[PDB]
Amino acid sequence: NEILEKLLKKEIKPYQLDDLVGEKEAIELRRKYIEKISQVETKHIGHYTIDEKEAMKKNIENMIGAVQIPLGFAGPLKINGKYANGEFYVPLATTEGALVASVNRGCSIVTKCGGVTVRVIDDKMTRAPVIKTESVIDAVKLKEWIKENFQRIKEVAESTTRHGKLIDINPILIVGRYVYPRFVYKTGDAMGMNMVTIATEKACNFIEEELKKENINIHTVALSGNACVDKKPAGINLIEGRGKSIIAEVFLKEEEIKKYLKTTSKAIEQVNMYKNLIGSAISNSMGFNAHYANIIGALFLATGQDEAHIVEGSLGITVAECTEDGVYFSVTLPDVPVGTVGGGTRVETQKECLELLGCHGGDKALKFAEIVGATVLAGELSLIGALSVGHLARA
Amino acid sequence: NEILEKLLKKEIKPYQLDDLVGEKEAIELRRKYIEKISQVETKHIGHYTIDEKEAMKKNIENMIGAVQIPLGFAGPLKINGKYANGEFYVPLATTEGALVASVNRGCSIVTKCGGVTVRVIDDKMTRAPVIKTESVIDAVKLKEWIKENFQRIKEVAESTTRHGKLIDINPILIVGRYVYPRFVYKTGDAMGMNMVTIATEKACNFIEEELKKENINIHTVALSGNACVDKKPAGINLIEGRGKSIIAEVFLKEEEIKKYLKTTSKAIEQVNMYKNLIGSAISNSMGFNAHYANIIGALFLATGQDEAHIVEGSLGITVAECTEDGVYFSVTLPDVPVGTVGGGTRVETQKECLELLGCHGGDKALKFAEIVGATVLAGELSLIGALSVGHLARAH
Amino acid sequence: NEILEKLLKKEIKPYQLDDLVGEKEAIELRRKYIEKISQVETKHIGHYTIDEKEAMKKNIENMIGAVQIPLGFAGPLKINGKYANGEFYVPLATTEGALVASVNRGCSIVTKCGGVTVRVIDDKMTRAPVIKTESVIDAVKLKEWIKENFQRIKEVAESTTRHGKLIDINPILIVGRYVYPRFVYKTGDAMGMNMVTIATEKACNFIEEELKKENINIHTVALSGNACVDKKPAGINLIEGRGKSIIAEVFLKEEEIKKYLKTTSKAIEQVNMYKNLIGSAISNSMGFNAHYANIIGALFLATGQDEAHIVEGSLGITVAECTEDGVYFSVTLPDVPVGTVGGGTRVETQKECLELLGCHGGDKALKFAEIVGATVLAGELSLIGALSVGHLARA
Amino acid sequence: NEILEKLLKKEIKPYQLDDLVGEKEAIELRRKYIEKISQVETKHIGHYTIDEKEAMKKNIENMIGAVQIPLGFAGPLKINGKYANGEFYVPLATTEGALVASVNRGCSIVTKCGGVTVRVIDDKMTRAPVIKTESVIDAVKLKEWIKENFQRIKEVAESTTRHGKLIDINPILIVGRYVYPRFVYKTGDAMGMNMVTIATEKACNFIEEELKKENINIHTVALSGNACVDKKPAGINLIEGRGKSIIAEVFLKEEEIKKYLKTTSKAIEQVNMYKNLIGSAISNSMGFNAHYANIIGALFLATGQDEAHIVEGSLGITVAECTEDGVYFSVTLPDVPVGTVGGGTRVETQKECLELLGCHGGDKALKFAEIVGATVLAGELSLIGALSVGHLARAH
Ligand SMILES: [Cl-]
Ligand SMILES: [Cl-]
Ligand code: NA
Ligand code: NA
Repeated sequence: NEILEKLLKKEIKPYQLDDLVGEKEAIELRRKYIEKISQVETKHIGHYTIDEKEAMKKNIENMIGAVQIPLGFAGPLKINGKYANGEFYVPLATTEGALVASVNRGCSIVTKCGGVTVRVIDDKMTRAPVIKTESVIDAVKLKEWIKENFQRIKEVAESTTRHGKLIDINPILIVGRYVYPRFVYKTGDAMGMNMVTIATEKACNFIEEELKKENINIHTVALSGNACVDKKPAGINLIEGRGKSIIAEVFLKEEEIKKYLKTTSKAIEQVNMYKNLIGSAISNSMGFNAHYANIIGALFLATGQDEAHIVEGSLGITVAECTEDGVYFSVTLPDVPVGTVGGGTRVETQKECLELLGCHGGDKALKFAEIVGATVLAGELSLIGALSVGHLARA
Repeated sequence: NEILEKLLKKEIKPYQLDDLVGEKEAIELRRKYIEKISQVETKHIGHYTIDEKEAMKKNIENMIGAVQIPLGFAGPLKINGKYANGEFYVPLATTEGALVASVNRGCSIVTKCGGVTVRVIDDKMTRAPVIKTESVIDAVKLKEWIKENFQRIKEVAESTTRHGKLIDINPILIVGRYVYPRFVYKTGDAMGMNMVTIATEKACNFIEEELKKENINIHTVALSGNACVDKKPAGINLIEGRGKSIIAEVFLKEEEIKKYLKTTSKAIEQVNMYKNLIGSAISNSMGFNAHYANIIGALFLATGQDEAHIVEGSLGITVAECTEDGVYFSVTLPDVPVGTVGGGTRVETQKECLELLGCHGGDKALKFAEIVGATVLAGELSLIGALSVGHLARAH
Repeated sequence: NEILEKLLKKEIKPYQLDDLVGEKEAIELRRKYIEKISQVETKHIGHYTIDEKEAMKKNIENMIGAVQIPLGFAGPLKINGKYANGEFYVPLATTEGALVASVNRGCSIVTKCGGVTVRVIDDKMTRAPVIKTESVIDAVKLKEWIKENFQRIKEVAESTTRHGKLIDINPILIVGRYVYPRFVYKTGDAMGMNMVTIATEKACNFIEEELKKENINIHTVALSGNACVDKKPAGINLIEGRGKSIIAEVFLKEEEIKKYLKTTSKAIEQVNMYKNLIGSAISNSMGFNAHYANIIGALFLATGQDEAHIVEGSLGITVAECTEDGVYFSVTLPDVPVGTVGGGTRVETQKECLELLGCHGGDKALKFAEIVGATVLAGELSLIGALSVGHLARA
Repeated sequence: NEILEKLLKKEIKPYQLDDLVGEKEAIELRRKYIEKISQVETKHIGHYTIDEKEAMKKNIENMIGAVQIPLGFAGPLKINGKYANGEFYVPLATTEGALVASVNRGCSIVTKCGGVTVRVIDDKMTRAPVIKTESVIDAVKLKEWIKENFQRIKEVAESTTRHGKLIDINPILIVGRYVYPRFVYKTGDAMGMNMVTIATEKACNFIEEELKKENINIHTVALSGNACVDKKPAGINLIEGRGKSIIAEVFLKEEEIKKYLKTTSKAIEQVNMYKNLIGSAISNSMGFNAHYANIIGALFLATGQDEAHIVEGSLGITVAECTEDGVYFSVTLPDVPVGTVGGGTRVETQKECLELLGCHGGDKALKFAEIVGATVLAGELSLIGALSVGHLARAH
């Protein structure tokens, strides 16, 4: 209590508290400190089961408790992938009512029609520093030096990690006398944020020194020059991709569309065109889709992905096309940063959710990516199919 | 146990369980079922203190338990707003290490430099159906009729809601023979997703019948025509706004920048230009900022906003400018859908987090928006200031 | 010749030359001055017929001659518009081979199938200053003051012209403490650039003074704050429109598609979807079309529109849809700044081209807009139809 | 005269005339025809000095005469480039009054402050077909085969041209089962439109046949899949570049800014930020500049570039920054398709304008690009400086 009063008088700050007291009671002191300031008592945030010692060290600061997100599932979901095969029951954490049911309805239709074909198109994590040079003349020299000494930069970056591998520096953007080199890494099963920052920092320190020997002065202004692009919607991510780039598709027969979706293939194609394609074009949107962010969001929260990367997962294009025997229906997500180790996957509830998919640990990120894509297709098909019903009726 | 076997044999579906057995036990049964399919045991997801019966009816389906997100706070954060005044301790739920510490550092620097000036610029929620007409001739007629009969459409829309007010139908986009009317509503303290869908649907039925009397056949293809725009990044939202449009500002003197941020106003201006402005411009990004999505995400999860709306909050522009007396630093977030009742705010842990802000219930959505903007500035200032420190050092 | 030597020694500059000598010989002196510097003789740029006295005063500075652009035509083009009715032969000036022939082929198909239905959706010209305020608090006051005193601002702006009319100030954008008010004008038949700058300048001087009386200090940084948006591709123009917003459409029967286009309606829809819709989405394009800029460009050069406004005319969306009896095919151009008086319409060759359309002078801009839209449809249909042939064959 | 009547009766079409009569008289005949349909007489369009026979074969169809665009110049313009060195007088064809005067003012200010530093950053032309495959499985196979067999595709592509070199196929975009390979060519001094279409078509025929041997069926839907991107504004062009990518720079001392621009370096930086950067950001524009399209347009018309490529040249970013010794000012144009042979450069008046620059013919496209960038900077500097003058005055 004397500590609590020193917190109120601000002789001691909440951040330094963990060294004066145990970490378990550190959470209670912080929880009661902010309760007294706000004049409100809490019952729920203080009741959790995750490991507070490890959470403080890797996942959060100034911990006062935990929030609880309702967890449901959608399934069964038959997937025909390179890494995911069989039927999956997918966990989904959300506070939006009807979202899990919409995906679950999509999973059932897809599974009864043979499952989703899905493939990972690309797999990379990127970091794009901004480097200042004295003039455009140096910016050109800097760019051409990078491209011709890539193997040297690759050894320097890779000496910082047992798990990362630098595969490219492309594109290299120049605006005036500023250079934005997009370092491209393989990250194994980690999402790779921390690894690509450390590998790129050493790479940039090395470039700066090597160029200084050639009488060219540069310096990195910031390791993230907003050309990565990280946690913002960007054309560079839509085009070049980031994280996992995933495509999932199904072919449905006309009789399956009538039986399970209660509609027709031309209606589905019309809805997709008027809404997902034309509607996104005229409002200058980067999401030519209906529901990716919602499905990405629910699956990311359950499995401990970075919540801000829902921004990146909202990019993409749904294609629905009439075929002779029914529809072709596909989702394309060029920008899905996921991982099955590190980050939030270590928090206990999220670990269990990955275990229910068989996707926690090493050699599982590509499997998890394929599940992500199949789940998005299932849910995008459910939503687009339900809209085509109302479309048919009203017409 | 007999039922567990009937689930494995697929005699009964998981969705039908809540009525045969208690909803409390429905959750445990379908968790045993997912455990037996994946052949793995769980220990943590089964712990939940939240009310499962109402969560099943309003927030989730096929519930098996709960995910737990670590919850911290950042503060103190002094805010000079129209609705938020005083020092706030902002709760933040995240799994990303160091994020809360970065915002917590920003809150303290700003607080002892006088607090954050914040204003809500706009407050509205939108729904934009796709309407098919026979031809551009009818599409033009439709647009003009909407503009002419707006008051009547307004009364039909408002008859479905006690809090919703239809204030505009603008812009009204036409592509070929397709019409995308952007209905603009006031929603009170709700985020407004469900209110604007019910109000817009009856309005569209009324437009369709009134036009049929003039022998003009239209029909709504979908109540969401992707011109809203909802849960996607779009120029219409960046320009016209959606949800709350928030702006936060601070003026810092050169002596405060040196003492608290360990840098100068020139370096902060330089970082912001090269990274937030030029960097976003050349990569064709709509987020001319460093950290909005990260901060929005942590606050949205803690307070029960919709997770997919982090997409909308990642839009915006950070401005940092050298002034005679220091630096001017501001964030602009034109597209922040928040609510203090309904949706996920009902979930107990998230409700308590709104209570810690004094932002649960009616007449508090604008207070909450001002807190959101002040927190984003605090963290955006922390990050940019930390980058300008490295910037100066490497220059020397 | 003594003047020529003073030009070489730079005692006198080319700009001040018109007061020392006649304007006719001013052009010859400038032409020979730059010839001597470059050590090349010219024969063509010096042979023209346009009025040099008026061109110097309204269209060009430092004139040395004229460039000649080949002029052809496309037709007949039957148009079913509110202002354009009947068959038109459209002049087109270009240096690209096959462009006029592609449009001419489209005009013939369309005319044999009943002509193009076209309508002007909107008609406005805009100017968006950037105004600096001391703080966001003032920026809000500034915005709310503008909206509540619009009638006062409208009288002030309109006192500068007999032809402009201020119809709106919307949207009003605020970034931090900077305010971007989009002034919206009717301009009659002029494109309106010069009128909206003069009307807006007086409007801003008045706002600045009125706000100063209320103890709020603002000042306009620039009358064009890049939110207009003028001569750049922008979502605000795509969504809110600028200049003329035009939509043209045709319905074609299946037998007409086979007979005149040598293809089918599903092929046309497939080409449009894969190329104009999906291809533009994945490359993050604002032109969901094939050929607008080319057709806009050829028609603008012939009739004296501002060449940089081809940027704005490249925006838009082509929709091609299977119907029970054939196709629906439409073009949407939300951003087409044109005029039938002022600007370049006064240069003699361009005046004649507008006369061939019956579109020079007052009360003709909307007629000309409808012709622009019908011409773009004709050419977009020709190009998309020719691609669907190769598509059918290769499949 | 008898033929004139057969045109009015539609017995013969205008296109068939060039073979029955001389092409010189074909032009006069079909002008009489358009005159008689519109019931109006023309006097000016019938004057042309250009070679009509070759223009009819390479530049135009259904020719009736010529349009005349007023031609001026701006100079002197001192350029410090890799390929352009010395003082240039830049010809500019326009109907917009005051534009040439604005650039002419910029050229003189820069010239006596030391000239424009300019560099060509990149030089390539692109064509991106749409290829349909049966499924994403085959689309992945197709992408990997292209990457694996690039050298063979390169030899097939280069067999169609003496100047074209295929240097890359990147990026290779996949949407569903559709594949958009961006072929990247060197084109010498041509703009490359026609060369990259012929080379890419044979390359695609070769890919299609080689995949058929492995029992994988693909087919090119169109040689231009709108991912090129050609004559539209697109992020892929802003990011990866197309045509010439040009950057021009000047450093100006505070004393030169005061004396020649009548302003200060702070005001220039402020205008550029509020207008070119923030203004373009909030309106979702891809042109973070004031005047590129205007200057590009006048130069493109004078020198015979494609008018529709003004769309591509309007992209880019202007940077103005306070330096210890004055201001740094630069323009970046990542997407400028130019050529010095072929296309419209052949037209006589435009050829003479290239000659006035010493840029007609082979080994001069890079010189011409450097001149383009220096002219855009000169005019962009003139405009922004003129806006900063008004800025300072109204502030006082
Ligand atoms: Cl060099
Ligand atoms: Cl106030
Ligand atoms: Na409740
Ligand atoms: Na020739």
